[PDB]
Amino acid sequence: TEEYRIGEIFLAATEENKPQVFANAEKIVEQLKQGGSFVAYARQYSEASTAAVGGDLGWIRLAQLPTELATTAASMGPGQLAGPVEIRGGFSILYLIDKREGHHHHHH
Repeated sequence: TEEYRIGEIFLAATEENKPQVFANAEKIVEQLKQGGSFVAYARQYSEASTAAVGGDLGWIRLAQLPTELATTAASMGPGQLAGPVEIRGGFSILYLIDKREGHHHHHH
């Protein structure tokens, strides 16, 4: 019943350019782990339509994510960064902003 508030920075890459784009993504992860604003980096680097909103995907269920990201998100601890994670069209960096669960809504 878990729902996840996830932030994402997506960098597109053809198979030929993947190693290079992975390098670019890793440098971003390094800056984020050292304190950089996820929103700022997402607005500057994300190639997904959510870039403008700081990469915030809002509250989502894991089935909404591609397998690679869903399985990564399932093991993440709150407030942590993950990636870069390879997906068919490139690489994604994830940020677990919030998390909630429970079979009953009136319990929050």
